[PDB]
Amino acid sequence: MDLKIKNKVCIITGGAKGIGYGIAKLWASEGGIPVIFSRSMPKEHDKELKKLSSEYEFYEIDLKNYEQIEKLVKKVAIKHGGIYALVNNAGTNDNLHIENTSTQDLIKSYENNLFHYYTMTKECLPYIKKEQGSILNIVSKTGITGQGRTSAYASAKAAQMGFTREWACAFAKDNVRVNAIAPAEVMTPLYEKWLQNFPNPKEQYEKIAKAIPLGHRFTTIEEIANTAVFTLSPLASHTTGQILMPDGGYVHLDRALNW
Amino acid sequence: MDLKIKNKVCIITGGAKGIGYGIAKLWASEGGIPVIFSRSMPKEHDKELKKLSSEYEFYEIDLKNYEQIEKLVKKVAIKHGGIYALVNNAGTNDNLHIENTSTQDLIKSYENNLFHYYTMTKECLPYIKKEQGSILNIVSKTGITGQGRTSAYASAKAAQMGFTREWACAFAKDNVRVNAIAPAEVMTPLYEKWLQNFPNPKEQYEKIAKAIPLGHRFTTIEEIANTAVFTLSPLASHTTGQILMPDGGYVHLDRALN
Amino acid sequence: MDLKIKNKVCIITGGAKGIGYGIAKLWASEGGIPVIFSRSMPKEHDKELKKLSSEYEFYEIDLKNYEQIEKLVKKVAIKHGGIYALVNNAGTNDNLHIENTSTQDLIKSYENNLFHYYTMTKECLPYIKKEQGSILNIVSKTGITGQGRTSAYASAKAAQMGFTREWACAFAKDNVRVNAIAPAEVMTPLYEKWLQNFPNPKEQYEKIAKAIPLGHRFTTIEEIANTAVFTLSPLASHTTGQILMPDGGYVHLDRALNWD
Amino acid sequence: MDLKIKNKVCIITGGAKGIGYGIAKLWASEGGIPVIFSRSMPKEHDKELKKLSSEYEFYEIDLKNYEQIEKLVKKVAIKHGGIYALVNNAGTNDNLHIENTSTQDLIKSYENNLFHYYTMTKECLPYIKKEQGSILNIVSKTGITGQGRTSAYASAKAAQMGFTREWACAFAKDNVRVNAIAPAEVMTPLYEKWLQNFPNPKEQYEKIAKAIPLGHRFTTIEEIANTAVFTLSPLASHTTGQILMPDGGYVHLDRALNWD
Ligand SMILES: NC(=O)c1ccc[n+]([C@@H]2O[C@H](COP(=O)([O-])OP(=O)(O)OC[C@H]3O[C@@H](n4cnc5c(N)ncnc54)[C@H](OP(=O)(O)O)[C@@H]3O)[C@@H](O)[C@H]2O)c1
Ligand SMILES: NC(=O)c1ccc[n+]([C@@H]2O[C@H](COP(=O)([O-])OP(=O)(O)OC[C@H]3O[C@@H](n4cnc5c(N)ncnc54)[C@H](OP(=O)(O)O)[C@@H]3O)[C@@H](O)[C@H]2O)c1
Ligand SMILES: NC(=O)c1ccc[n+]([C@@H]2O[C@H](COP(=O)([O-])OP(=O)(O)OC[C@H]3O[C@@H](n4cnc5c(N)ncnc54)[C@H](OP(=O)(O)O)[C@@H]3O)[C@@H](O)[C@H]2O)c1
Ligand SMILES: NC(=O)c1ccc[n+]([C@@H]2O[C@H](COP(=O)([O-])OP(=O)(O)OC[C@H]3O[C@@H](n4cnc5c(N)ncnc54)[C@H](OP(=O)(O)O)[C@@H]3O)[C@@H](O)[C@H]2O)c1
Ligand SMILES: [Mg+2]
Ligand SMILES: [Mg+2]
Ligand SMILES: [Mg+2]
Ligand SMILES: [Mg+2]
Repeated sequence: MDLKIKNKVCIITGGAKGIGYGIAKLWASEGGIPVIFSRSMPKEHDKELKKLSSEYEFYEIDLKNYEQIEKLVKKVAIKHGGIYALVNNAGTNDNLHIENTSTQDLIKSYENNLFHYYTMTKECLPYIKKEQGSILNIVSKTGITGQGRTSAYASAKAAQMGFTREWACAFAKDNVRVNAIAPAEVMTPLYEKWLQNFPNPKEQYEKIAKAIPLGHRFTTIEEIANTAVFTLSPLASHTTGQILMPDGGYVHLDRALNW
Repeated sequence: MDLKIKNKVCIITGGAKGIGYGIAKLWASEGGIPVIFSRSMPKEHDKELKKLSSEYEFYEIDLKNYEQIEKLVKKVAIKHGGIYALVNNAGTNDNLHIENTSTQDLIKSYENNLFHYYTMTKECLPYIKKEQGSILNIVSKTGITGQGRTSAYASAKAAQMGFTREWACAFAKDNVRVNAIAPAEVMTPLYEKWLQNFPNPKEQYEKIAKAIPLGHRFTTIEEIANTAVFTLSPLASHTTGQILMPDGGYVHLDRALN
Repeated sequence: MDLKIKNKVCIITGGAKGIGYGIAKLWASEGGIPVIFSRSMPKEHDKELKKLSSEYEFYEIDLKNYEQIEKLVKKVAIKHGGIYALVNNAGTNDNLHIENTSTQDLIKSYENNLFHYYTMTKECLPYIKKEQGSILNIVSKTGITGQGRTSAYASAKAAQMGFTREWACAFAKDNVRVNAIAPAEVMTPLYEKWLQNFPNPKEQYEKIAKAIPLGHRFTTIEEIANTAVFTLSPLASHTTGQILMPDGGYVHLDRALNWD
Repeated sequence: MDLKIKNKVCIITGGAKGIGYGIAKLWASEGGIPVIFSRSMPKEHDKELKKLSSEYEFYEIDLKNYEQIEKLVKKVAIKHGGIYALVNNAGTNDNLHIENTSTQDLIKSYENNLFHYYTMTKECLPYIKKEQGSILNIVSKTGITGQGRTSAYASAKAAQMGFTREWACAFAKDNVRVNAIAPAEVMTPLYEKWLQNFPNPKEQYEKIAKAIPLGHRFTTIEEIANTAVFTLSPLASHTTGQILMPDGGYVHLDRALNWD
């Protein structure tokens, strides 16, 4: 399947690790040019990405400092000539529960998780409308299902769903598609490092994984990436406003399902 | 139908006008005790709520100053002895489009529209858990459907839908119900006045209303209030995590309906 | 709260037991007139309903014989002068799994569970349109979430959700509201008797109920009926096309939700 | 992007024309072997699929005669050695409105549109379980949003959404994925001929198409096929229970959206 993204430029926030890095590698393997906005870039990931795409660039930035975004996006546009797509992906489930988290710390969380989805989109939109491209927001099942001990993250992810539908409305006229991916549980090195923090790592993974209908296993990075990159590409050219769930049946299948 | 809310205390933010005021009246006429947090209270609304409920109170506050909330919720709880329910309703569709609104102005909208939903709920939760009460977030169609030129309002309303599900999860163990109402188009005095600014106020109303399948007309305040007050009451004792749409079919029915 | 349904006629299929009966009692208790279409009517239920409404009627019918519905609906209309509302409620989870149920037996399931939602609505529509009334479909969580061993019941319940949206579209211009209620687990006498057949009825109840976030307990019949009758009443006069879930958080809340 | 479907066998019902034929061509173009169950096969299509896959086969069947399905599916499994995927696609919007369609004609519509989704899945399941493959139901926007003059089609497509969730629950343990595609308006040669019968076919097209936010234009067959074949493929190996909308924003975007 020819995704027709060769030499198309995609900025991926938090594209240095985990899900965002999976999306970047697949974008690169398919001939697109990925540009990573993230706090740091592991040297080995930088090497793999350069090997995949000679035009790849890393821009070091903490996106809580959203005033830096206009200057950085402008550089990207000058260096490469335009921007086709944006993946808003940088975020952290910081498990801030309402009963013990101040409103001030909620706002701090929105700085780390939410505001730059707006700012990145705002500054990329001039260029993405030119190329009739794509915006993709990585949200989370928690914005839909809740979880119970993570008010700051749940509302930020739901807000990003609202942004998805709002921007799909705003730029349908422009042939710019806006979609979101809501993963449930995706195995990343950070996740594995968080499980290994447990007295019984296997038991703890099993507690989570047994609630996932398709295989009692976490979604892989590659599985999120495949759906993300397909959705970004011209091959999804009538898909917009979609909250997509490659999630093993987590959100939609009977909660009592077991085997 | 006996709603079983005689003397139950409900705080209603933005409850001085429009939708929230309709909820306060109904809450009161069914025997509940409404407590209004809002920027100001029209004299005539203050007189009407006092006739409906001798224990009703108005607390003047701009909820962008969310640090005032802890003190005010503690006062309510000391005066009446507790709090059964909270309606987070204060908000403004401020039509802030992403392409011409700064990120600083996005955050100012969230001060006006979003953060106090969290803070109000935070400070009421100890009392509402005590009474195994109800929290109701008034959200908006736009958080689900989008609109096109109101990025700050759509994300905030969608965020409030996430709060609704998150809190329903957090407090199911406590027998606290958390739901939302997503109105589409609701006729208020202030909506009527915005329409009246138009050279042709009727044409502008009809332009909007024709999109509404059930009757080509706006939802009334009473219609939002009936569903809100029923949903808050003990008669909806197994309803939680719901986003309710008393919206004339706006969100769900074929867009091409005519 | 005044629901404004005094002397309004509502036909409730399967109104003789379970959820439908709880809906019939509340309708009558709030001043409405319930008309029950069901296979049989327990004597003690006929007595309670008669005490709640002097004009309540029972019509004995098995709704797989959908050709009988036109004549039955016509007699109701002549007797009472009209019909304000219809509750399509009669149905059975027959646990017909695709891998060992024939297509023929799927169709028989639809005769029992599905076709009469259409025929009842068809024959009631002329009267409900005259009174700008209300149609309510009792569906199921399984139509949305699936279950795994009940193909016939899940597709029938999902079909009824499509009927709900389609008829809400069709009759919005007539000011006829059409909605649905999707219960999850509702404690009925038949549910309790089903549980009492297990080696350990309490432990089987708790196995099912543990998955219900709000109170680890079944929804009650009253809880369903309250949301039903409110939604039918003129007080929900801008509510249509809705699939309502008074279900304890079953459909929408995080599947991993866990509290002791 | 390597879909990893080389030599995988997919049966596509109604795959002779329109959406199903676009899915068949792309399946073959990506190395899969398509098998079409349909009423008839245009010569020009049989030639194009034969050119694309030397193992492609057509089986003439009117899927209302669902008893024929077992023998046909068994023939496919012997000939090709197995079946990896099934696309349930055959169907017709017959615009049967409740107020002038009998229950008997509703049931006839289900024979044309619904029952064979069940029978095809039932008979294909042993083979698809063996290959841990995929089932894809083509449904319709109308099963979600209603339309207003087509009760039989809206309920059938909603029932297929129920089947999608129910089968996804039933076979997750077997690593069998079950999803659905809900198109809104898709331009097919048959849709174009239908538009051409109008006094002003361009005006009628634009009346329908102006409600589609993304581009004021119908979805293409290619657009449906691409999402279909990706979702069927092993590259969507954690996607199940999904109702997917490649529909230009038809279902989810603000009904009042208006530009130019
Ligand atoms: N993994 C899951 O199970 C799961 C489930 C649902 C949703 N998600 C979503 O997936 C997205 C990516 O998460 P992940 O699981 O891939 O986590 P991850 O492995 O920690 O990767 C996140 C990346 O984003 C970067 N980042 C985060 N916040 C940033 C900020 N304010 N400025 C700059 N860089 C930032 C991180 O940088 P450093 O680590 O170097 O600071 C890291 O490179 C998130 O939006 C999350 O909501 C993940
Ligand atoms: N009306 C509709 O068609 C519609 C549609 C969808 C959603 N909604 C939702 O309904 C809710 C109420 O809207 P409405 O139409 O009833 O508006 P409204 O008639 O203008 O009333 C809003 C009330 O909230 C108050 N308020 C707003 N922000 C506040 C703040 N930061 N602090 C204190 N008070 C504040 C206003 O006070 P002042 O005016 O005195 O400042 C006013 O009393 C909103 O959350 C909105 O999202 C309404
Ligand atoms: N209870 C739950 O947990 C639950 C959960 C989700 C959805 N629901 C839905 O709620 C509705 C009512 O179920 P329920 O739990 O109240 O069941 P129930 O206690 O068995 O009551 C059903 C009533 O409907 C009657 N009935 C069923 N099929 C009929 C037919 N073809 N013709 C005439 N009468 C018929 C039954 O009569 P006989 O018993 O005399 O045959 C019985 O009186 C059903 O549509 C079901 O799908 C229930
Ligand atoms: N096109 C749209 O705008 C649209 C929108 C939403 C959903 N859909 C869905 O997409 C699917 C395909 O429709 P389409 O638009 O591609 O229609 P189409 O162009 O008419 O193609 C339908 C194909 O299926 C065949 N077929 C239908 N019923 C059959 C039966 N009982 N037995 C055997 N073959 C049968 C037809 O055969 P003959 O024509 O030779 O009889 C034809 O080859 C349908 O399930 C429909 O619900 C389409
Ligand atoms: Mg920085
Ligand atoms: Mg103040
Ligand atoms: Mg009979
Ligand atoms: Mg045949």
